[PDB]
Amino acid sequence: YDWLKTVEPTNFLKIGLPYQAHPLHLQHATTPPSILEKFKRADILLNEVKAEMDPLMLQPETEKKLFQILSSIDMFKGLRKKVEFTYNAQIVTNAWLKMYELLNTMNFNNTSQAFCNCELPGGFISAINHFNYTMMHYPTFNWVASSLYPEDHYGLYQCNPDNWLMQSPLLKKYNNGDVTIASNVKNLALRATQLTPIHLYTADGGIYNKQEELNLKLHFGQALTGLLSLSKGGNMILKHYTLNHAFTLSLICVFSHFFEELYITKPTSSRPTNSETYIVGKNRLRLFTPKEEQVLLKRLEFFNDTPLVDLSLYQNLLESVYFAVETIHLKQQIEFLNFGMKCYRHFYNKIKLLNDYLAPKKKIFQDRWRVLNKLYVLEKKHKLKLCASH
Ligand SMILES: Nc1ncnc2c1ncn2[C@@H]1O[C@H](C[C@@H](N)CC[C@H](N)C(=O)O)[C@@H](O)[C@H]1O
Repeated sequence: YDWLKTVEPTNFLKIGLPYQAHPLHLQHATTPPSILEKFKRADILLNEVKAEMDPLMLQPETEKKLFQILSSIDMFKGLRKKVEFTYNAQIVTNAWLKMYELLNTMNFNNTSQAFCNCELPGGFISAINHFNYTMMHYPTFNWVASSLYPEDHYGLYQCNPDNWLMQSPLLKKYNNGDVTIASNVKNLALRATQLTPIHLYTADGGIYNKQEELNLKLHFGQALTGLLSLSKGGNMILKHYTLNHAFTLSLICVFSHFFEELYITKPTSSRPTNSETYIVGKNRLRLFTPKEEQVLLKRLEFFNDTPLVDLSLYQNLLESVYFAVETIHLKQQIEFLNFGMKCYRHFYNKIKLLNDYLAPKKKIFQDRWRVLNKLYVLEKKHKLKLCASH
């Protein structure tokens, strides 16, 4: 009924974090500030709403109908193919859309000398290549990349060895691109810096109750690789999830010592029903000291989830991060999860009718996106060289 015909486009969610003027102190364990119980309450609540789907997953019939309902409520379903044909875009995965929305919204000072980590399909790379040649008009776009060795579904790794920094097992002798290994992280940055200035670092790494806890070491390494290679004034983009763990918040505290601007973003192209978030750092203020490099790389070498800094020294920032969690996860994500279950209860046996109801809105939402993130045809001379088809 009416609850389907009033659904409006979501908005790009962007929450500014304060930079910390105090000197960074990498910790060598401490008592948490009280605001961490607020974060723990948010993790319990979000997992409660996420748990509302467990009954349907037990029988393969209802599990199927659920993933169709979720498919049906994906308001951006047909957009990737529309963007690909109309504007000659390449590797138009959902990450392409997310990267393109980020570039059009965050107003970076430079997107020209890019290091994309945990990538493989050039969704982020292709989007930056597309954005640079059609919007920024850099004379040439030079980029390096890495990823855990396959997969390369579009032949971007195979057709551009010069640009990829990981190694196939034929060279086991050797950086396989695994950023959970401290030796690899330092090597990746070193090779990357051997691209002379690096202006844009991006990492889309990712592996439900413990999704953030299971990705902590991955997201730690993907951030360390950027912070070891991003030049001053450069920009950083990192894929994350719930950001409720104390280690995660301490990592954000580190970011906030090295960047002029720091934002927790949630693009509309990112599914409103998932916890995926993007930490955007702008205008790198300074580089690591040799000590900061050693402590942090050692924390990865022998990893445990003890906070990296004294969280009690970052109350302002932690309140802003909670406001992000509240806005992105506790409000938006929970509302859409609830919305998906309402659709399931009323349309599990009427998938076609729900798709009919929402087809007009899907065009409105996608037309809005294309109006907000303006696209232009990418000339063939600037297409990335690809080795495979789909
Ligand atoms: N430990 C790891 N080290 C490096 N890359 C990893 C690791 N774990 C997963 N990955 C890669 O991270 C990527 C995960 C995706 N979110 C990346 C998507 C990519 N940005 C795209 O355009 O489609 C995949 O390419 C994985 O192989």
